[PDB]
Amino acid sequence: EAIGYGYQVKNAKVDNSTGKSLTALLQLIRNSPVYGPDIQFLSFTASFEEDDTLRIRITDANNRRWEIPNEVLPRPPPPPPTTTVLSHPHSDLVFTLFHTTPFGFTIYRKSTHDVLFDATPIPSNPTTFLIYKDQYLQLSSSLPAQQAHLYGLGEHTKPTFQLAHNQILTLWNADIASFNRDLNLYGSHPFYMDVRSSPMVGSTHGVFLLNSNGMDVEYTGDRITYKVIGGIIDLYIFAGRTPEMVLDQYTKLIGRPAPMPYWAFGFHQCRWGYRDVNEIETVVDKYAEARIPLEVMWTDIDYMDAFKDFTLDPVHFPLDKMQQFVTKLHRNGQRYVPILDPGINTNKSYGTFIRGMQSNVFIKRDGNPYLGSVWPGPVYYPDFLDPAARSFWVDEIKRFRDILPIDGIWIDMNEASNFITSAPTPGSTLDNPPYKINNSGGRVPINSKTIPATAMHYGNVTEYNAHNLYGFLESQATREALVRTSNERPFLLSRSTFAGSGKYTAHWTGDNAARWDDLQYSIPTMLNFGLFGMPMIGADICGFAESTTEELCRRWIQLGAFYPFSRDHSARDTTHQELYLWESVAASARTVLGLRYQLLPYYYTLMYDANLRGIPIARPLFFTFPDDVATYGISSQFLIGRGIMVSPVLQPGAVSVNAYFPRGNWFSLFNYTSSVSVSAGTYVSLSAPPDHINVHIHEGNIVAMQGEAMTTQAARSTPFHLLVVMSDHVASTGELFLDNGIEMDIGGPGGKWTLVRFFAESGINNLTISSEVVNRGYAMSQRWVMDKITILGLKRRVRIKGFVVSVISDLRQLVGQAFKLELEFE
Ligand SMILES: C[C@H]1O[C@H](O[C@H]2[C@H](O)[C@@H](O)[C@@H](O[C@H]3[C@H](O)[C@@H](O)[C@@H](O)O[C@@H]3CO)O[C@@H]2CO)[C@H](O)[C@@H](O)[C@@H]1N[C@H]1C=C(CO)[C@@H](O)[C@H](O)[C@H]1O
Ligand SMILES: *[C@@H]1O[C@H](CO)[C@@H](O[C@@H]2O[C@H](CO)[C@@H](O)[C@H](O)[C@H]2NC(C)=O)[C@H](O[C@@H]2O[C@@H](C)[C@@H](O)[C@@H](O)[C@@H]2O)[C@H]1NC(C)=O
Ligand SMILES: *[C@@H]1O[C@H](CO)[C@@H](O[C@@H]2O[C@H](CO)[C@@H](O)[C@H](O)[C@H]2NC(C)=O)[C@H](O)[C@H]1NC(C)=O
Ligand SMILES: *[C@@H]1O[C@H](CO)[C@@H](O)[C@H](O)[C@H]1NC(C)=O
Repeated sequence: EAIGYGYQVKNAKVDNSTGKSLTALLQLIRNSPVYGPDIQFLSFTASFEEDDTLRIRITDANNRRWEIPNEVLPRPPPPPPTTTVLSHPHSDLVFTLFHTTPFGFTIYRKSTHDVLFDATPIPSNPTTFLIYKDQYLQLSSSLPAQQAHLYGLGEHTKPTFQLAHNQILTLWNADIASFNRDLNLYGSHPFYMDVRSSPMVGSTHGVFLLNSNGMDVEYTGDRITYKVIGGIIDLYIFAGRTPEMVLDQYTKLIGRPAPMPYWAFGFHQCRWGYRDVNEIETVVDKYAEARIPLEVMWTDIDYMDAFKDFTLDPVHFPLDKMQQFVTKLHRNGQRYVPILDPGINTNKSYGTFIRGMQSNVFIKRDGNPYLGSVWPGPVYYPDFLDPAARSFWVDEIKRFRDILPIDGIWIDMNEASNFITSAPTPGSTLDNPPYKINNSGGRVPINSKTIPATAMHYGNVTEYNAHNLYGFLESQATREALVRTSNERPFLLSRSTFAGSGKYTAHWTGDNAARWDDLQYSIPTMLNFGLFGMPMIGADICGFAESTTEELCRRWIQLGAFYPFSRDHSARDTTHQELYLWESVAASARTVLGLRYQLLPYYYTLMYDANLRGIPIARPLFFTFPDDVATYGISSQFLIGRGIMVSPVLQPGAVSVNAYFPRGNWFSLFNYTSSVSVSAGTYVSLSAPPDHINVHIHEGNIVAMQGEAMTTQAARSTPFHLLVVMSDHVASTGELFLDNGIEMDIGGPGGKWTLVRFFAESGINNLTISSEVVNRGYAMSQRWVMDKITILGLKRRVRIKGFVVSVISDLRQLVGQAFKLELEFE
């Protein structure tokens, strides 16, 4: 039998007397036994959510099906031959329903007529049909192969940021190490961005399937096809047309990136295997002796009593010593983050288990708590869809925090990971689904090393449907526990994620390896998590698995000092890799962490921008240069903010790197006299000695920096130095957001914050540098001072009333007081 026969339009109508939506009823042409029962009648709606977002929702006309609950991911409710067209005068997107047999639909741009999503079937080829079976949804669009450049569909390790043609991407959260290319990893993000090189260069849109079920997405260059094993089609198309606008639109739907406290941009140290409190104190002390900044010390599962959450090893990490350790960190302006796993050990004398049982908080299967295996041995898993389990989790965190202060939490193993695979329930098509997704690259059963699909959650929800939400739900509950126990802005790092997780948590790339490949893989993954609305992202510096080398670690701290989340972490069976252990690594770390710390106000401003509009901190070159098609395929360079580009060495033995430079003039942030100037964008062979990484700022940008220091608190008390990079063709601008670094509501109505905008423009004989300030009172009360301005990008010197560098020193200006400074040429 054929896979399916598709659907015909039975009726369709655009609702008059309203900002139009379109409603249609589809009927199945013919049943097929392949992949299980076809849904006979579908309700099909297309509607505009905003002018820039089109929503296409396809459900069973006669029965409710699983959808991600509104409480989990709040969003506007669904709307209340021949073609049927839907358009709005203030929308660029035009929707068309084609009454062919089988039927089709397209979305195109009113302005350019470019077709963005084309689900018109090829009548002879059922692989192109919409097929809608209880456990097999198939939706396919053709694509213009050479002109469509796609990014996203995480989480997967790949050597390229742009998706390669001819691959299958599987979304099924799994405890599979990120050192493995291609395989489905810890998170599922069914979003892609499509940048078109033609007809209008840089025209971008986004496509999101809001569905938490397992799926395979097959991309062959001229087509992309979703093959989803449950749920509904609830497809959102975001009009763009710039890549930035796409992410603003996408995060408006899934949630804005959470704000992060200023200290989370400091350097973090962790290792699986630290043996006792004396060892972690020694590591903190050695960082200080090496003069390498260290902001946060982390403890992995070693700190627990026999790997049990909410306990301390009474021999190796005794409470009195841990309390002294944390008090000392805090006296020195440092912070402490411990790990938590979701599985609760089943020991009848363990207080956490006793309380979990009393509140009936655990996931069940066959009516009994589901017994998994993780680090402490036998565990039950809290059901984070159950309000009682969330209350339990809040209470356990409160109890532990009351005994040992903490500054944030790292939540791991929350796919959920299970070290055993349970036998499938006989006869269940959930544990034995008719279509097998490409789990682990080998069509491995979905229950492998996780909680079985037939396990049940609050509201009679199956693990089959809710699996991909577990990590996301635990992050919501964990952030709530932190907010309920401290008035500071919280900090959370989570392994497993789903679309929307960025509203609650940071992420890291997971179990990478100390390999040169993985050093490079960290860049596409960092860029992808920006697109996923999770801009606080990084990889374990020097590599988690396998022993690192001096050279790899030196090149990795050079790159990793620029990740939004910068942490050295390592597995227990490997050589130690704290940055002070090799002199060449330590010397490089001091240099690059020095620059990162000077850039703290800039990272923090970019965090504020990400929370406001979804724009990532670490971004692809084509976010700033979308009209430059040469940037679309770059995977080994990235921007921090608009105009700073990092071009790392990624090969052993190299003392140069061939790096792409977009049109214009670029200046090294490590030596302002070193510059690159290109006309048409091109590759430049940058010198990159063992102790150096290339980081350049482009003309047209102004960045406010503060001084180096050993802690971010100390850094905030230093003077500001403004770096102004002039351009011959456009005025230069920049922005600085300031608050106390820890307010719950960032930029809220309380007004405990200031936003400064900087401007600079050259006349024929003068130069004006100025600022404009919103809420001057607050920055004034914080005493922030701008004592220097450096001006790059001109070929003549300026003073107060080849390229040269002009420095205006001794200013003593309050950052809170708007200024206008007039300079003259020499
Ligand atoms: C520590 C890590 O352990 C577990 O994962 C490891 C597997 O047990 C190993 O067998 C090995 O599996 C890889 C095979 O060697 C390779 O041939 C290929 O099949 O890929 C396999 C990996 O999928 O390596 C795995 C990763 O080291 C466990 O599943 C994983 O969750 C553990 N990592 C977390 C645990 C801790 C300790 O609390 C944290 O330090 C880490 O940051 C966590 O991510
Ligand atoms: C549940 O937790 C108990 C408290 O730690 C465990 O019993 C204790 O195990 C210690 C470490 O293995 C051992 O030194 C203690 O003498 C003993 N304490 C008590 C109060 O019995 C218990 O461990 C299991 O049961 C004991 C009797 C021994 O046979 C251990 O070897 C067992 O692992 C924990 N139960 C389970 C299922 O782990
Ligand atoms: C800096 O120079 C610019 C010109 O490059 C000045 O702008 C001109 O000012 C004169 C009066 O002094 C006007 O008649 C011209 O029409 C202006 N030109 C433009 C383009 O607007 C500017 O005033 C100077 N700034 C200062 C404070 O000296
Ligand atoms: C900075 O760059 C210039 C130009 O190559 C060079 O002469 C100088 O020695 C460099 N070193 C410093 C001072 O950082």
